[PDB]
Amino acid sequence: KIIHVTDDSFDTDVLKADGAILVDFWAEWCGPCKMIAPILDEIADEYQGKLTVAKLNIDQNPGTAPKYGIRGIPTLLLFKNGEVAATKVGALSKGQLKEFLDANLA
Repeated sequence: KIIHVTDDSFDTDVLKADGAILVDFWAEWCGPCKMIAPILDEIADEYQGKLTVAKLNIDQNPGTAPKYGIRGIPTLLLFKNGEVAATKVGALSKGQLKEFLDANLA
């Protein structure tokens, strides 16, 4: 359900994707990241059909993050039509994520 993205499949899975894609940039050592992982799993269920959730481990895929000016994690990028539509840095509750999503999905 949650796309496992890599440095090699980013361009095709995200840039050429047709729809709204939410990309989660994390790393095993990033606590705040591990804190919102459960929330993404649930968001994928509540937004099935109008949103696709993907995740990119920066340690294993150290190339993509820099091209998008990502200065730290956790950081979420909402791609729309092949381009960044909205950005969100830091951990957040279930509510803050839904409000952010509802407002930028319309």
